[PDB]
Amino acid sequence: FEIKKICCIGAGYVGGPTCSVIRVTVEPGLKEVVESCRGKNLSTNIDDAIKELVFISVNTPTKTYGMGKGRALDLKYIEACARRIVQNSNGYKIVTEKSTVPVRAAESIRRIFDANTKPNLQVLSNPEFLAEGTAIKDLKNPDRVLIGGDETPEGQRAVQALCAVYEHWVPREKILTTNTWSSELSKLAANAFLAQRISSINSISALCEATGADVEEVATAIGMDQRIGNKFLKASVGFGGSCFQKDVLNLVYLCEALNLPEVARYWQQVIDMNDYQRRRFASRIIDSLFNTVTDKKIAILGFAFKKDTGDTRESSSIYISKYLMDEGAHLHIYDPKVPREQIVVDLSHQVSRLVTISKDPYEACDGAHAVVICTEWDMFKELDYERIHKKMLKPAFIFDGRRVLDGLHNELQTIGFQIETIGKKV
Amino acid sequence: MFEIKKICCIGAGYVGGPTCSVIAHMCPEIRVTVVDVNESRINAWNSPTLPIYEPGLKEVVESCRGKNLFFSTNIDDAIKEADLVFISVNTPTKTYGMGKGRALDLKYIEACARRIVQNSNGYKIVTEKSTVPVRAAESIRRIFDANTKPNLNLQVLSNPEFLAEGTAIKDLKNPDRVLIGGDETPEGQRAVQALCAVYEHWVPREKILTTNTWSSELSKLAANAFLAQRISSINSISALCEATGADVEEVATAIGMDQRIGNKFLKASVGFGGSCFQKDVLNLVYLCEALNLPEVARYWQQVIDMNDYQRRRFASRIIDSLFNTVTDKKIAILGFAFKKDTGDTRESSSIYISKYLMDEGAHLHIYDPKVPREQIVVDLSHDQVSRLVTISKDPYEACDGAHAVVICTEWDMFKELDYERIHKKMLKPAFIFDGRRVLDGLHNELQTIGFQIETIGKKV
Amino acid sequence: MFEIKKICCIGAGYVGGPTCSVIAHMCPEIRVTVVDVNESRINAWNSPTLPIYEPGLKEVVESCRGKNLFFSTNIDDAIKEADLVFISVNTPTKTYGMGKGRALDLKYIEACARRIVQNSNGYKIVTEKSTVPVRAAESIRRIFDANTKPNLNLQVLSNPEFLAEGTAIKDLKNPDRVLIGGDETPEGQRAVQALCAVYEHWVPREKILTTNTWSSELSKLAANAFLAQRISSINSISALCEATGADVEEVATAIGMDQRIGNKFLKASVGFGGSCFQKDVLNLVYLCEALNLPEVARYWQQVIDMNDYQRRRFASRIIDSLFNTVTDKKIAILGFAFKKDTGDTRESSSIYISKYLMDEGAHLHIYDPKVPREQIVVDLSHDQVSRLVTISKDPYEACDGAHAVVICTEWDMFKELDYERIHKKMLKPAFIFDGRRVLDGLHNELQTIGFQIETIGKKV
Ligand SMILES: NC(=O)c1ccc[n+]([C@@H]2O[C@H](COP(=O)([O-])OP(=O)(O)OC[C@H]3O[C@@H](n4cnc5c(N)ncnc54)[C@H](O)[C@@H]3O)[C@@H](O)[C@H]2O)c1
Ligand SMILES: NC(=O)c1ccc[n+]([C@@H]2O[C@H](COP(=O)([O-])OP(=O)(O)OC[C@H]3O[C@@H](n4cnc5c(N)ncnc54)[C@H](O)[C@@H]3O)[C@@H](O)[C@H]2O)c1
Ligand SMILES: NC(=O)c1ccc[n+]([C@@H]2O[C@H](COP(=O)([O-])OP(=O)(O)OC[C@H]3O[C@@H](n4cnc5c(N)ncnc54)[C@H](O)[C@@H]3O)[C@@H](O)[C@H]2O)c1
Ligand SMILES: O=c1ccn([C@@H]2O[C@H](COP(=O)(O)OP(=O)(O)O[C@H]3O[C@H](CO)[C@@H](O)[C@H](O)[C@H]3O)[C@@H](O)[C@H]2O)c(=O)[nH]1
Ligand SMILES: O=c1ccn([C@@H]2O[C@H](COP(=O)(O)OP(=O)(O)O[C@H]3O[C@H](CO)[C@@H](O)[C@H](O)[C@H]3O)[C@@H](O)[C@H]2O)c(=O)[nH]1
Ligand SMILES: O=c1ccn([C@@H]2O[C@H](COP(=O)(O)OP(=O)(O)O[C@H]3O[C@H](CO)[C@@H](O)[C@H](O)[C@H]3O)[C@@H](O)[C@H]2O)c(=O)[nH]1
Ligand SMILES: [Cl-]
Ligand SMILES: [Cl-]
Ligand SMILES: [Cl-]
Repeated sequence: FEIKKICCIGAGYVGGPTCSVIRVTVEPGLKEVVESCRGKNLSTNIDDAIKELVFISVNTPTKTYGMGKGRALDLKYIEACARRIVQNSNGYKIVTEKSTVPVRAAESIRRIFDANTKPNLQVLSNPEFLAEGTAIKDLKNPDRVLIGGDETPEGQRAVQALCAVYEHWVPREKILTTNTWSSELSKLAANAFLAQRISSINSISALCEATGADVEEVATAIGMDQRIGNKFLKASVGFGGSCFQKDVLNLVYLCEALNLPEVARYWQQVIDMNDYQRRRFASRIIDSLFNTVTDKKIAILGFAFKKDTGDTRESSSIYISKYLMDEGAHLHIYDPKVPREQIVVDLSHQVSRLVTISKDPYEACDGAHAVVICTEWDMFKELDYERIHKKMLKPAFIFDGRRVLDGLHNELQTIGFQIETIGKKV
Repeated sequence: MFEIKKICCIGAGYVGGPTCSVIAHMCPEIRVTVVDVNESRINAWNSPTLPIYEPGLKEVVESCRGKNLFFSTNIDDAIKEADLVFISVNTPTKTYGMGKGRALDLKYIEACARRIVQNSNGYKIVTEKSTVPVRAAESIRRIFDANTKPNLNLQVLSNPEFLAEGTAIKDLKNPDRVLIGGDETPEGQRAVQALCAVYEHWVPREKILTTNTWSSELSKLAANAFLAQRISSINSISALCEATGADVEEVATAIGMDQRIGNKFLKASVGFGGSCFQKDVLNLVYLCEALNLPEVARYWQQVIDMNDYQRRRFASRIIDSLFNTVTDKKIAILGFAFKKDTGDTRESSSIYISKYLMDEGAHLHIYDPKVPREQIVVDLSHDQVSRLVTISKDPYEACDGAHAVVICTEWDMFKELDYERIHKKMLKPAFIFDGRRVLDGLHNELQTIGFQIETIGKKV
Repeated sequence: MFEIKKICCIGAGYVGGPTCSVIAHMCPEIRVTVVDVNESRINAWNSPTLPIYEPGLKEVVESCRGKNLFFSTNIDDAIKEADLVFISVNTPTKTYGMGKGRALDLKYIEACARRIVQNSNGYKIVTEKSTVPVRAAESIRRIFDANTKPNLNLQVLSNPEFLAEGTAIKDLKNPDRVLIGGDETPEGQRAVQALCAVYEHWVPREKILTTNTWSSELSKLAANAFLAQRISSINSISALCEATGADVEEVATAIGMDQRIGNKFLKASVGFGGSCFQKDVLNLVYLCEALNLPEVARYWQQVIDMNDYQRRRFASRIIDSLFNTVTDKKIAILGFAFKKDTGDTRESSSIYISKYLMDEGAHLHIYDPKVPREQIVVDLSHDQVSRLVTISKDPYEACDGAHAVVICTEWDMFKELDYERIHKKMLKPAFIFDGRRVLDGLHNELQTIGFQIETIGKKV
C-alpha cells in the first residue's frame, strides 16, 4: 500500500504546522513552508477529506467538571472525530492519533469503528513532541518520530504506510515503531520526565537558599555527568505551558484508576514541588515588603510562560500575580509579546482595582516597591536599572525568578537595589 | 603563585587509593602518600594482590609505587610533609541516635581534622573528598581555627569524587568533570587554583569546574539523587506498562531519544543497589528536614519509596504466581550482586527479594558467578539462613527441582543457559521471574518449552 | 545628656490619647502634641466631650489642653518639631491573603515610618507603642535607613502599653511597670535613657524596665497570652468540674491561694473576649509557624481552641437542655458586652453564643444595659438578623414568654432581678443558663421558684 491522500482533523497549534511540513488536506518559518505547498499538495469540507490517512489533532483539555475534575482528560472532542470519520469511510483508510491522550484511548476509537462497520479502518498512534517557540525546527529535524500500532499483520502494514510518509525527510533510524499503548504512554512519560527535571532542580534551589550553595553552580556540576545531561536544569519560579501539568496529572489519574497509588503519589510530587516553588516565591516577595503590600505598586516583568512567545497557559506569572492580588497589591504588568487583552482574561474569574497593564517596563517600575521578573525575556537583562532605581520607592527590591540578572548583582547592589533570586542565599 | 609538590591522602579505600594512584601516574614531579590506620589494608596495597579490584588499577600502581606513590601507616609524618591533604575516610550512615538511618556519621572526618591541625605547621590545603553533608567544611574550619598556631594557614576545599564501580580508572583518567569548591576570599581562590593545576596535568581546563564550597558538597549529593531518580522513574513506568499492555523497554527507548532527557540510566530493574544511592538520597532527605524544608524532603523521599515498592511488588508477584504459598518450595535465585560484573552486594535487590521469600519459608538456592558464598551468608543473617538458604555452585544445581527461577542480576551468562535442560528437572508448572529484562527476545522459546515467564514492565 | 522636650504622638485613639494626656499632666515642661488623620476625632478631643470615655480622663485633658497638651491634624509640623515621636496607630488582624485571621496588618505603621522619615531632620526618637509583631521595629529601621538624609539620625524604640478598659488613667498614673526596648548600642542606650527620663517624672525607677527591642515587642504579646491562658485553664477545669461534681469556684479559690499561682484571672466564664486577647495569641501562633516552631505554635493554639470549645459546649448545653430543638423558641440573652461596665462588644462571647442559637432558628431577645442596639445588629449580621433577633429595652420584656434565660455578661443588675416575676411569664419548664457564675448562692431560691438553673463549672 502507498499513502497518497492525507486528511488532518484539527488545524490548531499542532495540526497546522505538522501537516504543512501526497495530497494533504487540513511560528518562525511557518508562513514560508505553507506558501510553497498551498495549491499543489496542501477547508471546512471535513467529510469529503475523510472520504478521500486521517490525523486527529483536536484539543484534549483537562476536565474541569465531574469525576476526575482537574486531573482526567476530556475526550469528547476525540470521540466526535471518531464518529464523523466512520460515518464517511469505505475501504481502507488509516486513522492516526496525534493529540495527547490517555493510554488505551485508541481502544475506544477501535470500538467505535467496529460497532459501526460497513461491508477496513486501521488506528495508529503518532504523538507530537514539538516545543512551542521552536516548533518549525523540531518538525523539520525531530529527535524521533514515534508510531504505534497493533502487532497484527493488518496493523503492522498500517505502521509501514505511515513510516513511508515520514521517511521522505526523517532518517529511518529516527523513526521508532512500537505497539499502540507504548506509543500513547511514551508521550505522557516523556513530558513527565521533562517536568521532573525542572521540579528536581527547583527543589535543589530551595536547598541552595538555605545552605549558601548556588543552584546555577550545582546545575552545571550535575549537568556535566553525561548520564544526566545538561538540558532542562534551569531553575525557575515554576514551569508553565499547556501540557506539563496537564499530562502529569493525567498520568497520576491514570495510575489511581489502575490501582497504582504508589506510582500516582510518585509523580504527584512533580506538581506539588512546582506549586511549592511558586508559593514560596510569592511569600518571599510579601515577606521582604514588610509583610504588607496593600496599595503598593509592584512591577511584573514577563507574563508568558517562557520567552519568545505570547502563550500564557498555566504561566507562573498568573499564579504569582494572583498571590499578590490576594494581598491587595497594585500590579503593573509588562510583557513584550503577550496581548494585553489576554492578561486581563487570565487574571479574571478585582482586575480593575489592582491590575494595570503597562506599555513599557519603565512605566511599570515607576514608583514601585519591587520588580518581579517571571519570564526569561532577553530584554530584561539590558534595562537601565540606575534609571529605574531613581523613581522607585525605598527600599527598592528586585525579585529575579529566572536567573536572568546573574552577574549583575554587584552593580545592582551598588545602585541600591536589594536583589534576590531563586537558588541564591540572600 | 603556590605549587603543590607533596600530597597526603588520609584513607586508602575505594576512593583514596585509585584517585591518588591516578594523580601520581599523571604527575611525576609530585609525591603522593596514601595513609590509613588499617595495617592489613596498607600492606595489601604494597603486596601483589591489591585489596580492591579495579580493572587497570594493578598496572597503574606498579608504575608509580616507589617513584612518587607510596602506601604507609605513618599518618602523622605524611601530614607534616604534605602541601595538600585529602580527607578520604568513610562516612557511614548513622545506625544510632538522632538521625538514625539517614544522617551521616562524621566522627571519622572530625578525627582527621583533629589529627591534621595538630601535626601541621605553615601552609597546607585540606580537601574534602569523602561524601559529606552540606556545610561540613564549616565544621572543619571551626576545628582548625579553634586549635590554631602562629603562622598556621589551613585552607579547606571541597573536591568530591564521581567514579563508579568497575570503571574507576576509566573515570579517573577521563572524567566528565572535576569539581572543586572553595571560598570567594583571596586565600580561597589561591588554594582552589593550586588544586586546579594538579588536575590540569591530565584533565582539560574546560572540564574543571570551580564553585563555592557548599555548591561542591551539595552537587555530589544531588548528582547521585538525580541518577537514582531516573531509575525510580523508569521503574514507576514499568508498573504502568504491566497494567496497560505497554512495554517499558519500548517506552524507555522512546523517552531516551529526546536529547534533553538522554538515553542513559533508563533500564528498569527490580531496584537499584550500590553503597551510595540510597545513602545519599536519604542524607539529602535528612538535611532538608533539619533545614525546615519538608516539601523538598518528601519530594526526594519518593525516590526511595519507589525503589522499595519495586522490590516488594516483585516479591509479591513471585508469591502470588506460585499459588500464594512458597513455604518449603525450592526457588532458584540467579544473581546476588547489585549489578553485573562485580562481587559487591551492598544494598543489592537480591538481598531484599531473598529476605521476602525467606520470611515465607521458601528454600532458596542462590547462585552468583562472582560473589563469594560467605558474603551471601552474611547478608541474609541478622537460625533462618541454616534452614532455608543453600548456595549452589552453578545455575543448574540451583534450578534442579525448583518451582521458579528468579533472575535478579543482569549477568550475561543467564541469557545463555540451557532452558530445555532446566525445564525438565523443574517441578511443574515452572516459572521464570526476570527482574532485569535479560531474557528479552527469548519469551517465545521459553513459552514453547513450557515456562511461564514473567518480567518487569511487560504484561503477563 | 539629651533631654526630650517636645513629644508627638501619631494616633489619637484609645492608646495615644490617654497616654499622652498623662505624660502632659506629669511633665509640665514638655510639649505634647497628639495628631491624627481623623478630624472629627481630633475636634472631639478639643471639645468639652471626649471621643473615648475613661474615668478621670476628662479631668486630665481639661487640665492640660492648651498648656502643654494639644490635639491637631497638622501631622507634618508635629513630626518636624518633636524630639520624640510615638507611633500609636492601629494594627488590625489581616482579613485577607497570607496569614489571614492571624497576622497583623502593618500598613498603618509603615505609613507612619515613611511620613516620619520624610518630615524629619536631625535627631529624633521614634517609639513603637502599638501592638506590633516581633521584629517590626527592624522593618521601621529599614525604611529609615533606605531613605536617609544628611544629618538624619532616627532612633527606634519599643514602648508597649498595658492599660485595660475602665482603669486607663489609674494604670497610666500608677503602672505595674513601664517597658522600654531599644538596641544594645550606645546610640540605642542613649535613646532608651532619654525616654526613661520622661517616665521618671512620676514612675519609680525600679518600675521602668529596659530591654532589647525584640524582648519588648515579645513581652507585650506574651503578657496577654499568659492572661488568656489563665482563663482557658480555669475554663478547662470548669468542664472537669461539671463531669465530676467538683465546683470551679471552690477549685479556683483553692488554686488561687497558692501565692505562686495568684488569685487573679481565675474566674471561669463562657469565654474571654476583648480586642487583644484572641488577636495577640493568634499572632503569637502565626509568628511561631513562620519561625518553624510548630510545637510552640500548637502549645499556644490550645488557649484559643479551649476558648472556642468553652463557647460551643455552652451553646450545645442550651440546645440539649431544651429537648434538642430551639427552632422558633424565644430565648433571652442577658448581656452582650465582652465584660461588665462597658459597651464594648469586640469578640464578646455573647456574639458567638447568639450566632449558635441563631443557626438553630431560635428567637433571640437581647438585653444589655449599656451596649447600643445598633452595635448588636452589626455584630450579628454578615436576612437572618431581622427574623430571629429582637433587641429588648429591659430584661423583663426579653424574658416574657421565653424558654430560657442565657446570661453571658456579669452585669451586677442581673443578680438583682425579680425572678419570681420572670418565672411566672416564662414557658415551662423554664431554664437559666448562667455563663458567668453571677447567680451563685441563688440556686436554692431559683430552684424553689421552679427554674432549672445551670451554670459553668457546676454539675447539674
Ligand atoms: N506545544 C503544544 O501545544 C503541543 C505539542 C504536542 C502535543 N500537543 C497536544 O496536541 C493536542 C492539540 O492541542 P493544541 O494545543 O494544538 O490546541 P488547538 O488550538 O489545536 O485545539 C484543537 C482545535 O481543533 C479544532 N477542531 C477542528 N475540528 C474539530 C472537531 N471535530 N472537534 C473539536 N475540535 C475541532 C477546534 O477549533 C479546536 O480549537 C492537545 O492534546 C495537546 O496536548 C500540544
Ligand atoms: N563508589 C564509592 O564507593 C564512592 C564514590 C565516590 C565517593 N565516595 C565516598 O568517598 C568516601 C570514601 O569511601 P570508601 O569506599 O573509600 O571507604 P573505605 O571503607 O574504603 O574507607 C577509606 C579508608 O579510610 C580509613 N580511615 C578511616 N578513618 C581513618 C582515620 N581517622 N585515619 C586514617 N584512615 C582512616 C579506613 O580504615 C578505610 O580503609 C566515602 O564517604 C564515600 O561515600 C564513595
Ligand atoms: N486596650 C487597648 O485597646 C490596647 C491596649 C494596648 C495596646 N493596644 C494597641 O494599641 C494600638 C492602637 O489601638 P487603639 O485602640 O488606640 O486604636 P484606634 O483605632 O482607637 O486609634 C488609632 C488611631 O490612629 C489613627 N491613624 C491610623 N493610621 C494613621 C496614620 N497613618 N496617620 C495618622 N493617624 C493614623 C486612626 O485614625 C485612629 O484615630 C493597637 O495596635 C492595639 O492593639 C490596645
Ligand atoms: O530548564 C527548564 C526548561 C523549561 N522550563 C520551563 O518549563 C516550561 C515548559 O518549557 P518547554 O518545554 O520549552 O515548553 P513547551 O512548549 O510546553 O514544550 C513542552 O511541551 C510540549 C507539549 O507536550 C512537548 O511536545 C515538548 O516536548 C515539551 O518540551 C516553560 O514555562 C519553561 O520556562 C524551566 O523552568 N526550566
Ligand atoms: O538504568 C539503570 C542504571 C543503573 N541501575 C542500577 O543502579 C545501581 C547503581 O548503578 P551504578 O551507577 O553503576 O553504581 P555505582 O557503581 O555505585 O556508581 C554510582 O555510585 C557512585 C558512588 O557515589 C557514584 O560515584 C557514581 O557516579 C554512580 O554512578 C545498580 O544497582 C544498577 O543495577 C538500574 O537499575 N538501571
Ligand atoms: O478571670 C477572668 C478575667 C477576665 N475574663 C475575661 O477576659 C476578657 C478580657 O478582660 P480584661 O483583661 O479586663 O479586658 P481588656 O480591657 O481587654 O484588657 C486586657 O487587654 C489589654 C489589651 O487590649 C491589656 O493591655 C490588658 O492588660 C488586659 O487586661 C473579658 O472578656 C473578661 O470577661 C474572664 O473571663 N475571667
Ligand atoms: Cl556563608
Ligand atoms: Cl530522628
Ligand atoms: Cl491488548
